[PDB]
Amino acid sequence: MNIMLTGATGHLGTHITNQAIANHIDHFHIGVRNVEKVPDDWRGKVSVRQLDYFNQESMVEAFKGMDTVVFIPSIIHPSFKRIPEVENLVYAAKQSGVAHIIFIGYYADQHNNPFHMSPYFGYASRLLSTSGIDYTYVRMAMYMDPLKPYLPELMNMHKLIYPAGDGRINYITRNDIARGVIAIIKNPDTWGKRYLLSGYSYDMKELAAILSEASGTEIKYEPVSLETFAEMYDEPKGFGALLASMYHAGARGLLDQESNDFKQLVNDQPQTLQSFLQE
Amino acid sequence: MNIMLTGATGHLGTHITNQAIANHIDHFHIGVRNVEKVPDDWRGKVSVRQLDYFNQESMVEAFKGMDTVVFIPSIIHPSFKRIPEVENLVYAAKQSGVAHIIFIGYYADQHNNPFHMSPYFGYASRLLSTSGIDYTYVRMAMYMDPLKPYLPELMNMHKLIYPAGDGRINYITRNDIARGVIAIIKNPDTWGKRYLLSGYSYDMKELAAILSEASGTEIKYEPVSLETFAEMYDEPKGFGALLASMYHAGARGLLDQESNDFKQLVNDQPQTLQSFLQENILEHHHHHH
Ligand SMILES: [Mg+2]
Ligand SMILES: [Mg+2]
Repeated sequence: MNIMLTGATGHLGTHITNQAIANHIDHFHIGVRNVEKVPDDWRGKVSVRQLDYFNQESMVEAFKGMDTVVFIPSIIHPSFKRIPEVENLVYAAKQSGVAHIIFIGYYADQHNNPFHMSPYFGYASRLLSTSGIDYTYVRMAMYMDPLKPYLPELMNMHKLIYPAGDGRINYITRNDIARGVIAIIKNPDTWGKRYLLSGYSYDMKELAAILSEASGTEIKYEPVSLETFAEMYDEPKGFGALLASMYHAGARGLLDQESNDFKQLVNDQPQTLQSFLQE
Repeated sequence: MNIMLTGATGHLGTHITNQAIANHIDHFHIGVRNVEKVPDDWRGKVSVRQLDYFNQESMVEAFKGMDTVVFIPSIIHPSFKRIPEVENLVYAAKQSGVAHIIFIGYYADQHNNPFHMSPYFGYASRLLSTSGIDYTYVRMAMYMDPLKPYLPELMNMHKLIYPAGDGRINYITRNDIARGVIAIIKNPDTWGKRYLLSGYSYDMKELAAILSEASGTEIKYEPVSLETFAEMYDEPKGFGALLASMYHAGARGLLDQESNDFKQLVNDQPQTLQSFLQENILEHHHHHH
């Protein structure tokens, strides 16, 4: 069974690829926009194919002979600019006879979720449904990973300023999301179902406490306005409002989502934020 | 408070506009692609502006001075081709200062709904949410109206062929959808909420029985394959599979959706299919002199 992982060199893709190599998964292929940008450590361990998300032809060719495609959305924004990649995914899958698609989606996708990328995720799930192709839709919670590099700034401000009100947000590490996806890949009896890979939920007060003990510095939750947040983090342009909208969704309580899918798939509990930061 | 209804000359739009005129709604404007298709009786009762959904500046211009926009989606397909519609709606609403948007969406919009236009409706709802503009999302069930002009063919085959399996599909007249929309427009206290305008759910067996006693001819439910249905109704190109996907969603039980919103909004019961067809004696293919 030929597996094709797109966006393999991105953050999540790197975790999935390294785990697939470590587990010696057979017939594993990766797609990258420019083949020269493949880690030397992967050379000879995985099959490489050129694949550009915004070049329909490249995806049609990259999918030839593939049985299962694991698709990782890009970071392009806003939703209108990202939509073409999912259109290309479905077009290429149909053209090249792909039998199964594992789509990695984000959990901020409700009909009333204000996160700027929610339209893309709502559209993707539905487009897959209309395609007639078997698909496993894996929704993931918010990445824990970004918190580590953010510590320096947090310790400096001595304040957690996410405009998330009193909402509870569920977090999970990329490593764990990857463990779930690999488990799905290895067991076809899990295909065709909808999953939510969640870790643990924390309100911002509890988050600040976890960050405080981890950094040994005192960090208190003192949220700034949505406008102030967007304005001080608007880089690149338009990113500010988008990031703010994500926490705004949390304030509305739309990010307090949990399931035991991780445990049922990996037969283990997700790594806690304390363990992650301590690591 | 200036109200603007887009796509006013369409089937549903005509119902809404005539009802708005009957209810004496003032400050009522309409946005149409072809002003020459506007009924003469509408002259002096509503203000007419020309609009092209797929031309951003056309939408921006049409929305200048408007406070509430009631948007009726086009029939363009597939989803990727219709999307620009909602993008322009939001862009123009912001640019021209529209304070509220009443969006008329279709109920075949769940995350797992196979209907070809589900991506568009899922995208539209979410885009409105991300816009920051106040809005009222009105979802409608399946139109009963198309059944009348279709009877002739059904009578000929003596069979209802919708590939909907044993699923139940909720139906409602355009007249009733319009009454619900008008009720919302007239009372701003109903704004900002999500509504479902439903009528009655019928499995295909009951639908056939209704059409049979209404037509006077025997019509049994003998559904054809999804491929066959798309083939005998593929006009324009692509529409065939789209129509089939709609009934396929019904086969999965995704179209049996009901709510009490119509009754709570209009303070009345929706019109049944039997009543709708009984509106006028059906034209028989034979003479009765
Ligand atoms: Mg590159
Ligand atoms: Mg299959």
